[PDB]
Amino acid sequence: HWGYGKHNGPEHWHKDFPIAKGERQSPVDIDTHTAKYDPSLKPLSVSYDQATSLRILNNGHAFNVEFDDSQDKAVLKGGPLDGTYRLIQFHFHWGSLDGQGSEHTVDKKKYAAELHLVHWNTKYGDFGKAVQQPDGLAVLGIFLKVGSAKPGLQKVVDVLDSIKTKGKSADFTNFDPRGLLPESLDYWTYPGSLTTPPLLECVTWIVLKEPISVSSEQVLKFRKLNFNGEGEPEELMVDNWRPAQPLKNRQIKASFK
Ligand SMILES: COc1cc(/C=C/C(=O)O)ccc1O
Ligand SMILES: [Zn+2]
Repeated sequence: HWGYGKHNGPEHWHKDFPIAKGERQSPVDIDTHTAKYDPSLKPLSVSYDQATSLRILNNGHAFNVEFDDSQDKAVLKGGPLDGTYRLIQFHFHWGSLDGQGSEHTVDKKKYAAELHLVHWNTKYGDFGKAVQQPDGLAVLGIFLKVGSAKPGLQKVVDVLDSIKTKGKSADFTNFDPRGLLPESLDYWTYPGSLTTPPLLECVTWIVLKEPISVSSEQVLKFRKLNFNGEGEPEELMVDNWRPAQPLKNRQIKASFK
Protein backbone atom coordinates (compact mmCIF):
# COMPACT_ATOMS: atom_id res chain seq x y z
CA HIS A 1 0.00 0.00 0.00
CA TRP A 2 1.20 3.54 -0.63
CA GLY A 3 2.80 5.63 2.08
CA TYR A 4 5.84 7.78 2.79
CA GLY A 5 8.58 5.19 3.36
CA LYS A 6 11.51 4.36 1.13
CA HIS A 7 9.68 1.48 -0.51
CA ASN A 8 6.19 2.95 -0.87
CA GLY A 9 6.76 6.70 -0.88
CA PRO A 10 6.01 9.40 -3.45
CA GLU A 11 8.52 8.14 -6.05
CA HIS A 12 6.63 4.83 -6.20
CA TRP A 13 3.09 6.13 -6.37
CA HIS A 14 3.00 6.37 -10.17
CA LYS A 15 3.00 2.58 -10.46
CA ASP A 16 -0.49 2.28 -8.97
CA PHE A 17 -1.60 5.85 -9.80
CA PRO A 18 -0.17 6.83 -13.18
CA ILE A 19 -1.75 10.27 -12.88
CA ALA A 20 1.10 10.94 -10.47
CA LYS A 21 2.99 12.08 -13.58
CA GLY A 22 0.09 14.07 -14.94
CA GLU A 23 -0.26 17.60 -16.21
CA ARG A 24 -1.67 19.27 -13.11
CA GLN A 25 -0.11 17.55 -10.11
CA SER A 26 0.33 19.08 -6.65
CA PRO A 27 2.08 20.37 -4.64
CA VAL A 28 4.31 22.80 -6.54
CA ASP A 29 6.96 25.32 -5.76
CA ILE A 30 5.50 28.83 -5.71
CA ASP A 31 8.03 31.09 -7.39
CA THR A 32 6.95 34.43 -5.98
CA HIS A 33 8.69 36.44 -8.69
CA THR A 34 6.95 34.48 -11.49
CA ALA A 35 3.47 34.41 -9.97
CA LYS A 36 1.44 37.21 -11.40
CA TYR A 37 -0.95 39.48 -9.62
CA ASP A 38 -4.45 39.06 -11.05
CA PRO A 39 -6.54 42.12 -10.12
CA SER A 40 -9.67 40.26 -11.24
CA LEU A 41 -9.27 37.77 -8.38
CA LYS A 42 -11.75 38.53 -5.64
CA PRO A 43 -11.24 38.36 -1.91
CA LEU A 44 -11.70 34.94 -0.42
CA SER A 45 -14.91 34.40 1.52
CA VAL A 46 -14.29 31.96 4.39
CA SER A 47 -17.62 31.40 6.15
CA TYR A 48 -16.86 29.03 9.03
CA ASP A 49 -19.16 30.50 11.71
CA GLN A 50 -21.62 27.56 11.50
CA ALA A 51 -19.00 24.80 11.15
CA THR A 52 -19.94 21.45 12.70
CA SER A 53 -16.88 19.32 13.40
CA LEU A 54 -17.61 15.71 14.24
CA ARG A 55 -14.59 13.55 14.66
CA ILE A 56 -10.86 13.15 14.34
CA LEU A 57 -9.33 10.11 12.67
CA ASN A 58 -5.81 8.74 12.29
CA ASN A 59 -6.01 7.12 8.84
CA GLY A 60 -2.43 5.88 8.76
CA HIS A 61 -1.23 8.80 6.60
CA ALA A 62 -2.29 11.85 8.60
CA PHE A 63 -5.13 12.79 10.94
CA ASN A 64 -8.36 14.19 9.62
CA VAL A 65 -10.78 16.44 11.42
CA GLU A 66 -14.13 15.74 9.76
CA PHE A 67 -17.12 18.05 9.43
CA ASP A 68 -20.80 17.68 8.71
CA ASP A 69 -21.02 18.62 5.02
CA SER A 70 -24.71 17.73 4.54
CA GLN A 71 -25.64 21.45 4.49
CA ASP A 72 -23.92 24.77 3.72
CA LYS A 73 -22.49 25.25 7.23
CA ALA A 74 -18.81 25.96 6.64
CA VAL A 75 -18.14 27.13 3.09
CA LEU A 76 -15.47 28.71 0.97
CA LYS A 77 -16.47 31.01 -1.89
CA GLY A 78 -15.04 33.88 -3.84
CA GLY A 79 -11.41 34.21 -4.72
CA PRO A 80 -10.87 32.21 -7.92
CA LEU A 81 -13.94 30.08 -7.24
CA ASP A 82 -17.31 29.95 -8.93
CA GLY A 83 -20.01 28.68 -6.63
CA THR A 84 -19.91 27.32 -3.13
CA TYR A 85 -17.50 24.76 -1.71
CA ARG A 86 -18.29 22.94 1.52
CA LEU A 87 -15.71 22.07 4.13
CA ILE A 88 -15.47 18.29 4.51
CA GLN A 89 -12.27 17.87 6.51
CA PHE A 90 -8.89 19.29 7.32
CA HIS A 91 -5.56 17.58 7.84
CA PHE A 92 -1.88 18.45 8.01
CA HIS A 93 1.43 17.37 6.55
CA TRP A 94 4.54 17.77 8.69
CA GLY A 95 8.20 16.94 9.01
CA SER A 96 10.56 15.11 11.29
CA LEU A 97 12.47 18.40 11.70
CA ASP A 98 11.33 22.02 11.59
CA GLY A 99 13.10 22.64 8.24
CA GLN A 100 10.77 20.37 6.30
CA GLY A 101 7.17 19.21 6.30
CA SER A 102 5.23 21.43 3.94
CA GLU A 103 4.10 20.23 0.54
CA HIS A 104 4.03 23.55 -1.27
CA THR A 105 7.22 25.54 -1.08
CA VAL A 106 7.76 29.27 -1.51
CA ASP A 107 10.83 30.13 -3.56
CA LYS A 108 12.01 26.64 -2.58
CA LYS A 109 11.48 27.33 1.12
CA LYS A 110 9.95 24.50 3.08
CA TYR A 111 7.81 25.17 6.11
CA ALA A 112 7.53 22.93 9.18
CA ALA A 113 4.03 21.85 8.23
CA GLU A 114 1.07 22.63 6.02
CA LEU A 115 -2.63 22.62 6.82
CA HIS A 116 -5.15 21.61 4.13
CA LEU A 117 -8.79 22.55 4.55
CA VAL A 118 -10.60 20.46 1.94
CA HIS A 119 -13.84 21.69 0.38
CA TRP A 120 -16.05 20.31 -2.39
CA ASN A 121 -18.20 22.07 -5.00
CA THR A 122 -21.84 21.71 -4.02
CA LYS A 123 -22.97 21.61 -7.58
CA TYR A 124 -21.68 18.05 -7.77
CA GLY A 125 -23.80 16.89 -4.84
CA ASP A 126 -21.24 14.82 -2.94
CA PHE A 127 -17.49 14.63 -2.46
CA GLY A 128 -17.11 11.39 -4.41
CA LYS A 129 -18.66 12.97 -7.50
CA ALA A 130 -16.74 16.19 -7.00
CA VAL A 131 -13.33 14.51 -7.11
CA GLN A 132 -14.15 13.36 -10.66
CA GLN A 133 -14.46 16.96 -11.86
CA PRO A 134 -11.71 19.48 -12.75
CA ASP A 135 -13.34 22.08 -10.51
CA GLY A 136 -14.65 19.68 -7.90
CA LEU A 137 -12.50 20.66 -4.91
CA ALA A 138 -11.00 23.78 -3.38
CA VAL A 139 -8.20 23.22 -0.87
CA LEU A 140 -7.12 26.08 1.34
CA GLY A 141 -3.46 25.56 2.21
CA ILE A 142 -1.85 27.28 5.16
CA PHE A 143 1.81 27.04 6.07
CA LEU A 144 2.95 26.44 9.66
CA LYS A 145 6.20 27.80 11.04
CA VAL A 146 7.60 27.05 14.50
CA GLY A 147 7.57 29.97 16.91
CA SER A 148 4.78 31.07 19.23
CA ALA A 149 1.93 28.69 20.00
CA LYS A 150 -1.30 28.80 18.01
CA PRO A 151 -4.05 28.75 20.65
CA GLY A 152 -6.68 27.54 18.21
CA LEU A 153 -4.60 24.47 17.44
CA GLN A 154 -4.28 23.30 21.01
CA LYS A 155 -7.59 21.41 21.13
CA VAL A 156 -6.31 19.35 18.19
CA VAL A 157 -2.93 18.72 19.80
CA ASP A 158 -4.47 17.55 23.04
CA VAL A 159 -6.67 14.84 21.47
CA LEU A 160 -3.83 13.22 19.48
CA ASP A 161 -2.92 10.88 22.37
CA SER A 162 -6.32 9.27 21.86
CA ILE A 163 -5.73 8.56 18.14
CA LYS A 164 -2.09 7.56 18.20
CA THR A 165 -2.37 4.65 15.80
CA LYS A 166 -3.95 3.94 12.43
CA GLY A 167 -7.72 3.42 12.49
CA LYS A 168 -8.30 5.18 15.78
CA SER A 169 -10.91 7.92 15.94
CA ALA A 170 -12.35 10.15 18.62
CA ASP A 171 -15.26 12.52 19.02
CA PHE A 172 -14.20 16.01 18.01
CA THR A 173 -17.28 18.21 18.09
CA ASN A 174 -17.47 21.96 18.54
CA PHE A 175 -14.05 22.70 17.06
CA ASP A 176 -13.81 26.10 15.41
CA PRO A 177 -11.51 26.06 12.36
CA ARG A 178 -11.40 29.85 12.29
CA GLY A 179 -8.76 29.53 15.01
CA LEU A 180 -6.34 28.02 12.51
CA LEU A 181 -6.36 30.96 10.08
CA PRO A 182 -3.74 33.70 9.83
CA GLU A 183 -4.69 37.37 9.84
CA SER A 184 -4.38 37.95 6.08
CA LEU A 185 -6.27 36.04 3.41
CA ASP A 186 -3.84 37.06 0.64
CA TYR A 187 -3.25 33.97 -1.49
CA TRP A 188 -1.76 32.30 -4.51
CA THR A 189 -3.96 30.06 -6.63
CA TYR A 190 -3.37 27.43 -9.33
CA PRO A 191 -5.13 24.31 -10.72
CA GLY A 192 -3.78 21.08 -9.25
CA SER A 193 -4.51 17.77 -7.62
CA LEU A 194 -4.92 15.84 -4.42
CA THR A 195 -1.46 15.33 -2.97
CA THR A 196 -2.21 11.76 -1.85
CA PRO A 197 -3.41 8.86 -3.95
CA PRO A 198 -5.62 8.80 -5.95
CA LEU A 199 -3.92 12.11 -6.92
CA LEU A 200 -6.98 13.20 -8.85
CA GLU A 201 -6.68 16.45 -10.79
CA CYS A 202 -9.75 18.11 -9.30
CA VAL A 203 -8.44 20.82 -7.00
CA THR A 204 -8.36 24.59 -7.19
CA TRP A 205 -5.49 25.30 -4.83
CA ILE A 206 -5.64 28.42 -2.71
CA VAL A 207 -2.42 28.82 -0.70
CA LEU A 208 -2.28 31.62 1.85
CA LYS A 209 0.82 33.76 1.83
CA GLU A 210 0.87 34.34 5.58
CA PRO A 211 1.92 31.31 7.65
CA ILE A 212 0.55 30.60 11.09
CA SER A 213 2.96 30.10 13.98
CA VAL A 214 2.79 26.99 16.16
CA SER A 215 5.01 26.11 19.08
CA SER A 216 7.73 23.52 19.13
CA GLU A 217 5.66 21.58 21.69
CA GLN A 218 2.66 21.62 19.36
CA VAL A 219 4.54 20.19 16.38
CA LEU A 220 6.37 17.71 18.61
CA LYS A 221 2.97 16.29 19.49
CA PHE A 222 2.19 15.76 15.79
CA ARG A 223 5.42 13.76 15.55
CA LYS A 224 4.32 11.35 18.31
CA LEU A 225 1.54 9.95 16.15
CA ASN A 226 2.05 6.61 14.49
CA PHE A 227 1.61 5.43 10.91
CA ASN A 228 1.14 1.88 12.17
CA GLY A 229 -1.83 0.29 13.86
CA GLU A 230 -2.09 -0.69 17.51
CA GLY A 231 -0.01 -3.74 18.29
CA GLU A 232 2.38 -3.18 15.38
CA PRO A 233 5.98 -1.94 15.55
CA GLU A 234 6.04 1.79 16.08
CA GLU A 235 6.72 3.95 13.04
CA LEU A 236 6.43 7.61 13.88
CA MET A 237 4.07 9.61 11.66
CA VAL A 238 6.55 12.16 10.32
CA ASP A 239 7.49 13.40 6.86
CA ASN A 240 4.05 12.64 5.43
CA TRP A 241 4.49 15.20 2.67
CA ARG A 242 4.75 14.86 -1.08
CA PRO A 243 7.50 17.02 -2.62
CA ALA A 244 7.00 19.68 -5.26
CA GLN A 245 5.90 18.42 -8.69
CA PRO A 246 6.52 19.97 -12.13
CA LEU A 247 4.46 23.06 -12.82
CA LYS A 248 4.16 22.21 -16.50
CA ASN A 249 1.64 24.34 -18.40
CA ARG A 250 0.29 26.26 -15.44
CA GLN A 251 0.49 29.80 -14.12
CA ILE A 252 0.24 30.61 -10.43
CA LYS A 253 -1.78 33.75 -9.81
CA ALA A 254 -1.48 36.04 -6.80
CA SER A 255 -4.34 37.93 -5.15
CA PHE A 256 -1.94 40.62 -3.95
CA LYS A 257 0.84 42.85 -5.23
C1 LIG B 1 -9.92 10.35 -1.63
O1 LIG B 1 -10.56 10.46 -0.41
C2 LIG B 1 -10.40 11.69 0.27
C3 LIG B 1 -9.28 12.50 0.04
C4 LIG B 1 -9.17 13.70 0.73
C5 LIG B 1 -7.94 14.59 0.49
C6 LIG B 1 -6.89 14.13 -0.07
C7 LIG B 1 -5.71 15.10 -0.30
O2 LIG B 1 -5.88 16.32 0.09
O3 LIG B 1 -4.66 14.76 -0.85
C8 LIG B 1 -10.16 14.10 1.63
C9 LIG B 1 -11.28 13.29 1.85
C10 LIG B 1 -11.37 12.09 1.15
O4 LIG B 1 -12.50 11.23 1.36
ZN1 LIG C 1 -3.07 17.38 2.22
